[PDB]
Amino acid sequence: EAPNQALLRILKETEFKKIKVLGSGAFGTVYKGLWIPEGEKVKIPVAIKELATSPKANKEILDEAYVMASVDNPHVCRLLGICLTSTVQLIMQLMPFGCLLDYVREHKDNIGSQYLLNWCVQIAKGMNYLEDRRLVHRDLAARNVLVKTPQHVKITDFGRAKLVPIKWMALESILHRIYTHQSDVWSYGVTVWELMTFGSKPYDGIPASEISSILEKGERLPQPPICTIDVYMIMVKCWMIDADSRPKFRELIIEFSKMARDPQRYLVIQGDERMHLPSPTDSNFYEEDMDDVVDADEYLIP
Ligand SMILES: CC(C)n1cnc2cnc(Nc3ccnc(-c4cnn(S(=O)(=O)C5CC5)c4)n3)cc21
Repeated sequence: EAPNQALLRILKETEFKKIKVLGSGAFGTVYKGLWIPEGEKVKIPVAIKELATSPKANKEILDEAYVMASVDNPHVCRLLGICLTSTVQLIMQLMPFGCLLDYVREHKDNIGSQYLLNWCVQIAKGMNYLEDRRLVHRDLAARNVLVKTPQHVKITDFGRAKLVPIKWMALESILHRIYTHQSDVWSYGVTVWELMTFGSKPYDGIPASEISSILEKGERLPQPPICTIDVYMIMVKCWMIDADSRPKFRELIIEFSKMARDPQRYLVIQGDERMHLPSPTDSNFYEEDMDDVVDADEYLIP
């Protein structure tokens, strides 16, 4: 197929500064930082990811670097560069509001129908882009959707992306290790469920070994209280046995866009519209010299 002419930017250790740890886990360790390149007079807020110097960890992270450097869409996370230390770290855009899963849990009392429906549109757009680029994510979940601003989300974690999260997986994946754009659609359905429930754990308490049997019997995730039959019916279509019967991401963009034009017809939330989340038009929305600070989305290169 087509040659991948993406550029892999090697960044000097001296070009950036680690400020603090943002999070640790199975995924590794992610740090908050500032990237001050050459004599550019720019300060880019960044996130630095790394998993002992084991040859396997460097191999797996460089595989993620490959995919992350190959993507370029507003609703997908691109790699800014890599730093060749003993560990080898990924330099990415700082998403100041963290993952969407923690955001929906921590801000439920201020999340309205407009915000929820727009997130669904944005995830579908990012996902449709990955389909256009012939990439199968294989790990779409609310934990892998990061928040740049409450009005702007992006898909990340390309560590499993190809050209075990059982509770997010399509039945074909669990039983036969079959991954397609239509298996990502199933994971999209589960991600939407996580959002509408304000971060509930799918099939909470049920062990992963039971899931396969539960789905085979015809059991699916329940209808969230805020969801109209209109929104739940979409989620249900994402969880059909026949992958080709599931909607396409381009159809999910359309469906949720129509709904995002009249959000109170499709999501019933007590105290809707009166709710408000931070905006780039808010006071103190943007710790150091805020002079010369440029977001990665505005710091471009040929
Ligand atoms: C711990 C992590 C979720 N986190 C917390 N506050 C953050 C602020 N900004 C980013 N920035 C990016 C940008 C693009 N990709 C990532 C990225 C890729 N993989 N991961 S992960 O493995 O931490 C993911 C599973 C939670 C994050 N982070 C990541 C942040």
